[PDB]
Amino acid sequence: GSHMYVIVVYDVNVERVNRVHKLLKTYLFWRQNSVFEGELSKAQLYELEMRLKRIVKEDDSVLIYIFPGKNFDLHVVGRDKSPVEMII
Amino acid sequence: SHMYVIVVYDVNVERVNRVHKLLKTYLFWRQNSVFEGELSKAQLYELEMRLKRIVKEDDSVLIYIFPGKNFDLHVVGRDKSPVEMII
Repeated sequence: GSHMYVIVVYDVNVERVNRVHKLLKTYLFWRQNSVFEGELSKAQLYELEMRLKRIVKEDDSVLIYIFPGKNFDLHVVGRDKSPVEMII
Repeated sequence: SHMYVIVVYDVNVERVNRVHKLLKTYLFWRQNSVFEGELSKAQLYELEMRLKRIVKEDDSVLIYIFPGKNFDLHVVGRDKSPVEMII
């Protein structure tokens, strides 16, 4: 299967925040506050988008950035909630 | 020497206007708290330094640095950026 990398930023109303967050945790890695990322197949990306589309209503927003692969660096300014691992 | 960046901020309302105004000088506001655009490394280092002197107290700015603009964006829900006529 052809594979992509995605970065998802959502902006949804507070009544819907738990349904969007639980749905995104099934497919993707929780980075921080409202940002999810990870590898997805194309059937899985279309399934996530369809299930997101049935949740979002009424000026809710989900940004899905679709990449051919994981060729990036991430730098965090401020609080990094992601735990630090020991690399020898 | 040149990169594409995607910036997502999570800042308290006391400092939010200062983070938004600074990111608007360097980058394009996509929508809600996401900025993106091209930057040189001198500009990315300067933006990050000025961001570091603003954030306090569990404020967070995610800066994703890419070698170029090789991606698509799909939006679910409200698209704030207007759609243009391409003929």
